[PDB]
Amino acid sequence: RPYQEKSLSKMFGNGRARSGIIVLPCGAGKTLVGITAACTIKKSVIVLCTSSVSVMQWRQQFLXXXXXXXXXXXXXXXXXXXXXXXXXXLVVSTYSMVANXXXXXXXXXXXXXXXXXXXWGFIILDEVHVVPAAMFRRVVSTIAAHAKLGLTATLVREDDKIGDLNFLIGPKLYEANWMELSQKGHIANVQCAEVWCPMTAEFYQEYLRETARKRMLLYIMNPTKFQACQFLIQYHERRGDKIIVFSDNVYALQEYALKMGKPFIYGSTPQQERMNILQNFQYNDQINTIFLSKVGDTSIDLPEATCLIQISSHYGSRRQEAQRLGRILRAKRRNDEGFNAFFYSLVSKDTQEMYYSTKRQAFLVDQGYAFKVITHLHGMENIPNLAYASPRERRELLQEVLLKNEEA
DNA sequence: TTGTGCTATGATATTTTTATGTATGTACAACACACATCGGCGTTCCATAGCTATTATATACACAGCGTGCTA
Repeated sequence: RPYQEKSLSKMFGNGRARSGIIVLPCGAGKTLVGITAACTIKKSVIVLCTSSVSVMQWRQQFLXXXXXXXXXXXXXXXXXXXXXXXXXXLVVSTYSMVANXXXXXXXXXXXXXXXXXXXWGFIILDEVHVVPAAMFRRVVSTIAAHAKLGLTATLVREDDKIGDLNFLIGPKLYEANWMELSQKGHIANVQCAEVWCPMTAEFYQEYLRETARKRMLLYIMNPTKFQACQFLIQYHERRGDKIIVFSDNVYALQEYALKMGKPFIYGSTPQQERMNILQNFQYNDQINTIFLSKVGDTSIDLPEATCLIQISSHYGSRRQEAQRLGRILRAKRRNDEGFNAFFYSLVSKDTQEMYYSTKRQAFLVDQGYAFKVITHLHGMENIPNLAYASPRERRELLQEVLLKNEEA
């Protein structure tokens, strides 16, 4: 990819003594850039990752290059260990395993052999936006190499600590514009859209009488959000496109999941059921609407479903939802003549959550994506299958929300 | 004088996910007495070769049955 050689030209310029951060999309090949840099340096390279799936991907890249089984390419994890050799090495480690404090499973010595014997020379950190934390400062404080590299896709955080990475690892060298990359490769056009649904009177006065995170249980459970949600679901099913529903709250995800009758993936869920739901979403055309929480978004991103719906949200964590949204957008690439990606933000008027979703839309403006407002698409008035459209169901839902407030 | 409001820290309240020690399900073999071993056939069809009854005649000998005399 041209931008990858545009990033490698900086390494080809000076050669020795260099450190910086390279911003590349998730769908791009930053791991290939790490492989090329590993071929240019030829030394013990350590790749800092947070999940085993990324370790398996880096191992697959090592297989795409050459060798992995002979005593040279090592693997560090809490399950097994593998030997290494000087002058050339490729190993992937976990942040929580290298960090620690005093808990030990007779494996911290195996890491202190890679760090004690001084077999290093190249540092690779996956997702640098997570570095602003004490454990990563300890990791950097326990390592020292000749060349450092930071592979990440985003860096927008409101912790005011992203600027420290300019001296902890190095200043950002190349930031690729996702619009020009969309022109190089169709990574699904980004259509940002907020749905403005009216707010009922009872949920408005009860919403004002509530506060903190409890008023979210009155912002999400609005009947017009169920009507507009069903209208968007039936609309996308009529267009023949799969639907992914995001929710920062597990309770709302279970409510919409059970009321819509679709599979759901949330916390404390068996992994076999998660894999079954994933296979049903990949193969079965009857399941075109999945309800995914943060566990289903951080662990895996699927290239299907051009329809992304956002209902639940948390205060301040708008940039993280923009990063996950960006992961689902960049995950969809196949060079199509159309390829229209639709992001809907179900927001209710006069609520305290839309005013942060606007900050998320500001993050979506900083990336160059297109944003437009949507009050209501004509067609919901012709859907007799809408729930909570009658005053009876609205009063019953009001009583259910009041009971939910009495439980919390 | 006493009550009320913002900066900042202090503490208090949520959320996701790594491995870990204990629990649960499932193998394995296996220990040492409990026990074991040892000894100083019936039934039917076809080709085969022997084997059945008879006599003309002499000789002599034994065996079973019948016709006639005597007396009680």
